[PDB]
Amino acid sequence: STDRTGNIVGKMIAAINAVIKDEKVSYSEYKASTGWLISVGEKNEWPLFLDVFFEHAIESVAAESNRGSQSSIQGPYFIPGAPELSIPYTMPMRDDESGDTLIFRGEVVDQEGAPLADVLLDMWQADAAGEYSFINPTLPDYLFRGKIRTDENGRFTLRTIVPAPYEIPKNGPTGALLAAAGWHAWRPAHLHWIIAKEGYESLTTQLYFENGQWTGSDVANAVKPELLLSLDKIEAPHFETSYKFTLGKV
Amino acid sequence: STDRTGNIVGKMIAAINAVIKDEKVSYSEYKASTGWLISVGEKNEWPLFLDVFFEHAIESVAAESNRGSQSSIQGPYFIPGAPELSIPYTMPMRDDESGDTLIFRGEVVDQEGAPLADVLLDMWQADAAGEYSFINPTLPDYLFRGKIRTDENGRFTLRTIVPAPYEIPKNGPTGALLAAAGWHAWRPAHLHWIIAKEGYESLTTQLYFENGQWTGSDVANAVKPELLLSLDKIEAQSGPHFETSYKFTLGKV
Ligand SMILES: O=C(NO)c1ccccc1
Ligand SMILES: O=C(NO)c1ccccc1
Ligand SMILES: [Fe+3]
Ligand SMILES: [Fe+3]
Ligand SMILES: [Mg+2]
Ligand SMILES: [Mg+2]
Ligand SMILES: [Mg+2]
Repeated sequence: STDRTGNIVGKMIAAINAVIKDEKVSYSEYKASTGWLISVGEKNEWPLFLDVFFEHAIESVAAESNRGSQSSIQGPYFIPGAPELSIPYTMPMRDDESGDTLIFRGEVVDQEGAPLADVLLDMWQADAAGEYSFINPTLPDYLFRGKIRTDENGRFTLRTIVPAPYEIPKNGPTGALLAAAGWHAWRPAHLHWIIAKEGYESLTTQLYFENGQWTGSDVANAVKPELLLSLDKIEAPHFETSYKFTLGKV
Repeated sequence: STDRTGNIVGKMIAAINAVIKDEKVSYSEYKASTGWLISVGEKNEWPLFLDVFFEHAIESVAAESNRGSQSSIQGPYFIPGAPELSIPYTMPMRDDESGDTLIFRGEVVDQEGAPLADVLLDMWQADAAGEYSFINPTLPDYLFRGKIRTDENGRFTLRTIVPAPYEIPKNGPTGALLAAAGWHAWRPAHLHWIIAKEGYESLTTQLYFENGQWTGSDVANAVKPELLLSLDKIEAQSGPHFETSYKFTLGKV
């Protein structure tokens, strides 16, 4: 512990000091950086900042041990206690909710490819303007957050709308850093999932949309090729898609 | 420039991510680190943390452009407004202040080695228990903080006490990290100085004591060999005391 903490923290501090020496970071830049770091804490952006820049690396080590299908970062906007939904499964939406309807057909199987029943899935997403409930408190509580279960056939059908890409807020320290550094502040459109069943290893993941704006260029670096969804446009239009998740036994 | 700040911050982030990958840093470690970072801000320890681990590197690049004598980090405990001391210059001390008496003979010269008169020097130090005024609010305000001036000969004599070495306090996040990484939290004993005169570049520096513990393992990595003082023990009326001499140089603007 003492040995390991020293090793990891020492290497990180050393690497930062090597860049300071290499780039000849100035006192003026140090003072600005001090003010900025203070502002991250004052604006409660530690989880946002860290999950943008570092969670993907943490998650990549964890993923080496994956026993089911492909995983991704959680990100900072999970909220516990999202509503248990009812058939026909519909994400919490307003009567006049903007956006293109999406019907998502899900399957959850084990390592043999056998369906898993009574799997719990938490899903959350941004609305068509790229806003999350609770995070934006002008949205109705629990908008676009819910829990559903699989069938005896390991299946569910879920109606929602296609989320918009998400921008790290420009009026915060993290957004200020991204602007200052000349880096785009966008995540591609995505659906978050936490998938659990007693006796199985849980799966935290994200799904994106093939050729979506920002999918090759995620600020959070959290996309993986296995996690791209293809959409069929259906006339009546709305979009339809499907995905199979895999859980590994404990 | 966006180019420059992106280059610097990009390199830092990549470097931290390489360490995460090589050391297999876990989600549990990431969450503990998140809570730790939050605590740094909640306890107002950003200047302390950064000044412990990073200011030496910043100061070392700054120092390559020095026009005068050797410089060092400022650290986070300077407080403006210290009293102008009166002759014979004596640092603000309590009537029963403990510790060994130190007589410090200073000189300030220009880059030709000629004396500089009316140089203003701000000096601060810890007491014989390793505590700073304001920082530890139970000490009298401006204890061991004072301003003096060089005379016509560029000289001054200052009476004080030998400061103790300092531990970064474990009761805060910076000290908690040092403790958790198995690293000593000590700075060797030192006198801090900000030295200024119109038409000259200011000098920030620290002076340490040759014989002192921690000069080879400063938690802050701010010791430089030009800044080590030698002490002479003087036995004379009544009690032994210590004397030391230093010559500072300022370079013109
Ligand atoms: O939506 C996200 N999922 O990762 C996200 C949002 C902000 C910062 C990091 C991640
Ligand atoms: O030198 C110091 N005296 O204030 C100092 C430097 C870095 C961190 C803590 C203290
Ligand atoms: Fe998200
Ligand atoms: Fe000090
Ligand atoms: Mg796992
Ligand atoms: Mg200079
Ligand atoms: Mg030089």
